[PDB]
Amino acid sequence: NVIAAHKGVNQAPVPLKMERVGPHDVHIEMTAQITDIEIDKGKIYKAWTFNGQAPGPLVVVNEGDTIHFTLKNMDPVVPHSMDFHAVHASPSKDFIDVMPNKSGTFTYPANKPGVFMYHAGTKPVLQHIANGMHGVIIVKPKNGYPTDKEVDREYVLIQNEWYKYNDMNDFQNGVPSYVVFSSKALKPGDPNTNGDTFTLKEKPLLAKVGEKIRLYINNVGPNEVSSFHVVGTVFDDVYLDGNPNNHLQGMQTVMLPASGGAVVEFTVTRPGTYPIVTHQFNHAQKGAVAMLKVTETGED
Amino acid sequence: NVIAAHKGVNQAPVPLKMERVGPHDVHIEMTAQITDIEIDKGKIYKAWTFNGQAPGPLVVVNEGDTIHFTLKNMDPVVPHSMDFHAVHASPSKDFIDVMPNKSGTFTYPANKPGVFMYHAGTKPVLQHIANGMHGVIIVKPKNGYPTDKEVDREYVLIQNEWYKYNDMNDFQNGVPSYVVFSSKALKPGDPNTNGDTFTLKEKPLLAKVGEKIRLYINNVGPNEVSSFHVVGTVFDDVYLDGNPNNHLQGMQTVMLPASGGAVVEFTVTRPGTYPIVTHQFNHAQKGAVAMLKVTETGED
Amino acid sequence: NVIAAHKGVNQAPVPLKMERVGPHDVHIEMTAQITDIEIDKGKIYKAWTFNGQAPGPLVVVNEGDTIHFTLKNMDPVVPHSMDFHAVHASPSKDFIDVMPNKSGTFTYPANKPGVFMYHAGTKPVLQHIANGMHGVIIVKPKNGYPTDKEVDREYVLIQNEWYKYNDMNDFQNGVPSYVVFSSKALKPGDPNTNGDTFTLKEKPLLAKVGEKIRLYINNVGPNEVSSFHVVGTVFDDVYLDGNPNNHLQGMQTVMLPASGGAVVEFTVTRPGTYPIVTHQFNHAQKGAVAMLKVTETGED
Ligand SMILES: O=N[O-]
Ligand SMILES: O=N[O-]
Ligand SMILES: O=N[O-]
Ligand SMILES: [Cu+2]
Ligand SMILES: [Cu+2]
Ligand SMILES: [Cu+2]
Ligand SMILES: [Cu+2]
Ligand SMILES: [Cu+2]
Ligand SMILES: [Cu+2]
Ligand SMILES: [Cu+2]
Ligand SMILES: [Cu+2]
Ligand SMILES: [Cu+2]
Repeated sequence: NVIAAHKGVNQAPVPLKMERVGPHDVHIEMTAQITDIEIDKGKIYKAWTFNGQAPGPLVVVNEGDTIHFTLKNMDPVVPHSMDFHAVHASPSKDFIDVMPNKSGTFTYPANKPGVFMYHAGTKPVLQHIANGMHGVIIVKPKNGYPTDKEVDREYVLIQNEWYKYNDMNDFQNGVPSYVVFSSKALKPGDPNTNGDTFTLKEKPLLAKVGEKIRLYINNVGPNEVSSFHVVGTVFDDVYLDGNPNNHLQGMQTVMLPASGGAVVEFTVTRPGTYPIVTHQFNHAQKGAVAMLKVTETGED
Repeated sequence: NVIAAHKGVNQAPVPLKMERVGPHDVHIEMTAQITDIEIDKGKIYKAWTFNGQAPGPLVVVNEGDTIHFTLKNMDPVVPHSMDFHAVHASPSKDFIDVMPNKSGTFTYPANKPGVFMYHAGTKPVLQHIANGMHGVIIVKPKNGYPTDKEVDREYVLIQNEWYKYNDMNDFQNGVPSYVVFSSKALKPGDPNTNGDTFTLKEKPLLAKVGEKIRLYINNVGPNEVSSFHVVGTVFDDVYLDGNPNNHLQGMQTVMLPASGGAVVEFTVTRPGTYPIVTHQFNHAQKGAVAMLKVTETGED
Repeated sequence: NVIAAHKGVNQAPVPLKMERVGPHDVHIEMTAQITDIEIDKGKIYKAWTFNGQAPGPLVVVNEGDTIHFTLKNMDPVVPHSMDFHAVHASPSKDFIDVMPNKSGTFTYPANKPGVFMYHAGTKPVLQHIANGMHGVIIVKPKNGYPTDKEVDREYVLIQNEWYKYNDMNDFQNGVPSYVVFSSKALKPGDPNTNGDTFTLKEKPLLAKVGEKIRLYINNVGPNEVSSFHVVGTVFDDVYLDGNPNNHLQGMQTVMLPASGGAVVEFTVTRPGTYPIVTHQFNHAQKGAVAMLKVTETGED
């Protein structure tokens, strides 16, 4: 199922290019590209990606920012596109395909705070998402979250599935072969990883005893819902889709639809390693367990 | 799997009969009947229906109305029944079977506002729902919704699945063959369609640039949950199950359980065509994409 | 898939041992043990259990209680452990394995009110949960629920799945063979049952006409989400995860993630039998229907 023009193609990852161009305007450039990713040990997936990552690179903007987004398509044969769930846009004008070896620029506002999925909008969308063209954009609320002052440390986690390679029958009728977490960096020194079964087990996220941790999370699917849970704690506060108004307290587990996001906050009271799972345990067994290592210093 | 007495049977659809009989009392009559529906192009399903539609015809009542419901059973051999999720009733007295060629009348109050599933209660209920005996009843809140004055246009959407014809093994162990949206008319001129893979793509719902749209939605299943999302917008306000108290804001995607409902509202800011999906993309690929065409005038 | 050391093993159920040892401290002792349970008529599952029940015995504590938990492992060969979702603990110190024929004691606080899953934490956790090592701990809120004074009668229900016996491939890739409810006693005279397809149909929970019923519910999975619904009523009030702050009203159906809990309350207005389902009807057909028998006296 590897089309002829993708055989042997492995386009090196490139950094996200993003810069502020006004008090409420930002530029973002990504590149659709075909990149080999090791999704499980010994298992390479020649992913359809933004910038050579799957999920793609994290985007963070402020509520009220207009995004002037450029997609460069490095794929030699397949068109690609971008749909940000954060934005108000005309899908048939603003989320349209960019042909191989071309670029397109689209402009649209991010009016709403939260933790939004982004993904390719090219038909069949299932094929583009399943092959790796998904990611998260965070829109920071102008008025913050009411618990901001309580948070000591924060990370981003994303859940996705992987199927048999570029197999539309499997994508629409089969169980996922792997379900995985990745983490995308918010600040210098944070890990930045791809959706695989092992990295966040072997290189756990780090925290310090007694801290309140915030996670910005999204389940990008393509197909499954997520029962998000941190072992050994309870979520003090949850904001559904990251909108400050959608405020729950004391949740053991947060139900995320496909493309669903949340801001979750919890306290780690003792040193140790804390697993992070989807509690749909078939998916956890197939890769969807990350680890948080809590030490007396917060360093390894 | 087409029982002998249903071979060749295709009972013409009939309109819903409903009339108000007091300030807080309504009469409703439906007919259980066997009707061929084209669920995908070239694919006829000899559905078990209310009134020859699947999902069945929309019912709208006011909070506090008592419903005097009559079911006429036109099926030559299978008993059928009605369960409205809106009502407080004794299931073993009020949701009981009506035999072939008979009628039954049942009375019960709709005390609670919202967007409720209805379906046959005859065992096996899975068989009756999967074969098409599902629908929505809307109960309008006595005090409205706090965002009523902001809404410019409204429609009803229903999600359902279709399986291999009358195949209980597939119904309980197989993936859906199709997942579909339909729209049921609230006002004269609104579309009224059945659950199929194509009608709401080829004949999109219509709206005008700048409008706030309300959708009354329910995922009737039988089996799947729904990750309901409108491309190119964000839900300004969501009322879970259509109860005004269950008020979320700024949701990208609304998680609906099987039988779950919602009132969702969103703004369309630019001309274009806006897909409406379940973001469980295996289901979207198998039919569950509707379209909203937004024009400068709101007409086609 | 019955390991040699479990052949012929059927360890008799034993009562939960629990006692208060201070105003905010309790002792609890359980025993990991291998016990034959009839999950469907004629179908024995040699379950991995706490105390010979699956789901395990109900635990009820007060918000702010510290639990001094002892696990005795009667399994001749497999290690087992305990993870309470109620507690703040170090998973790698406090949820660790107890070897065959050994005991371990762990201490941790239940700081948060609600209806929490508990289960074994031994890897693979999917295997331990699927084989029966799941249950519920209720933590009573110090300030109650705002609707406490309206409730006439209460019960606990738990949803779980059963798969092919000890079959890891089926656990992670197959549909459940059975999906079931059980009820765990809160007060003397309440039923106390295991997850099976039939007991709560043949011996329904009892209530009286006009009562407001509270159910403490949790869907322990391992793998499925639940669309929890009581036929013939609407939930007056719902508290997600049993936290009083997470308060919804007038819900027809409550979406529970895997491990998700709730307190749900509803009124039964007429005599009759009221089914209780997950509205994912493939699961209901495979066992997940319980009954509530409502009589003029509340007795049978
Ligand atoms: O609570 N994680 O199994
Ligand atoms: O956001 N619809 O893929
Ligand atoms: O509403 N139970 O089918
Ligand atoms: Cu610009
Ligand atoms: Cu793509
Ligand atoms: Cu999307
Ligand atoms: Cu009448
Ligand atoms: Cu029927
Ligand atoms: Cu129902
Ligand atoms: Cu002690
Ligand atoms: Cu165990
Ligand atoms: Cu758990």
